[PDB]
Amino acid sequence: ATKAVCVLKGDGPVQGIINFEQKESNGPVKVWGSIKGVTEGLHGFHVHEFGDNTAGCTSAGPHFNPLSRKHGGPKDEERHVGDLGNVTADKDGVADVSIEDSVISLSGDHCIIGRTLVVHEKADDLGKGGNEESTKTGNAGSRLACGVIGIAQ
Amino acid sequence: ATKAVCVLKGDGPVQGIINFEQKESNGPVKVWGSIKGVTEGLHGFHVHEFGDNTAGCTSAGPHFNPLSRKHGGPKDEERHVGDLGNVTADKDGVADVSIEDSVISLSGDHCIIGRTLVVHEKADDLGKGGNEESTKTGNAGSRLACGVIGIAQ
Ligand code: MET
Ligand code: MET
Ligand SMILES: [Cu+2]
Ligand SMILES: [Zn+2]
Ligand SMILES: [Zn+2]
Ligand SMILES: [Zn+2]
Repeated sequence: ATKAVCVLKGDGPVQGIINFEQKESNGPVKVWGSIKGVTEGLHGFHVHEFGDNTAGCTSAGPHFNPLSRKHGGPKDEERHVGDLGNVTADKDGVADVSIEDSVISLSGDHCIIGRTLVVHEKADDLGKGGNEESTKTGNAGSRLACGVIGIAQ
Repeated sequence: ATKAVCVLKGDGPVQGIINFEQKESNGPVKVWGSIKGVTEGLHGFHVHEFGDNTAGCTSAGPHFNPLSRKHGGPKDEERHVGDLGNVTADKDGVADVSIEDSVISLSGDHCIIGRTLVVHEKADDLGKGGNEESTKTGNAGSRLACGVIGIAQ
């Protein structure tokens, strides 16, 4: 069993804690936790390529895309490795996150450790938005909060 | 040509940016950057095991010690992989960091990506302090600032 963790921080405050667990290196990653301080509704949720927060979340770069694919949703074959969909916030501005993903990993070439988890301003259209930007970013807008994914006990 | 980065922050005024570069698999890692808001003098400087900031720097756990050694200085055979010695701050409270180390790596089983870099309250005695804690923590005291080490562009 392999474990990772990420503390999300952004202005608001937007605060999040997200845990990752992978029982076996050829198996799925469960992702769970909570994010508070965001508006009710959908917020895009992705792994970005670099664990660089030197000048904020912008420093993380584009979606983690080791296989050079187009943007999609997590259930799509055509997706970036970092494409984890949306999290959904309630009227209290709390998003409870419960995901299982078979494409991210905590070891090997799809490893997300040392990269940045980002929660976005707007909904991710899952690449179904019918513009060029949909197939790159999902039209999810600015970066509300982020943190580097680290190895956990 | 492998690169990593770490943004150091804490509860108080301590802030830092530290860059890592490793030209060759199993070659030396160059570590450089700056830390401000610390007191004049020595501050212990180590990679801790976990990239976990859930409840701040304490969540990072002990020094990164995959080979089960005693605490030492970076120029010692007997050291933790995470043992990078001290940084030294001037009367300005600024520490300029310029380190080269052959024991840490940015790939493989000595890899520090996804782990935490910590700058301490006090000086690290490099395990020459002659008490038991010297051979464990170097007597460097509390954690003033820390960050998860991320993959950089
Ligand atoms: C079977 S437990 C629910 C799994 C959920 N996908 C998670 O984040 O862990
Ligand atoms: C030859 S350059 C000086 C090495 C120094 N240790 C560094 O971090 O780059
Ligand atoms: Cu994103
Ligand atoms: Zn994407
Ligand atoms: Zn320490
Ligand atoms: Zn040590």
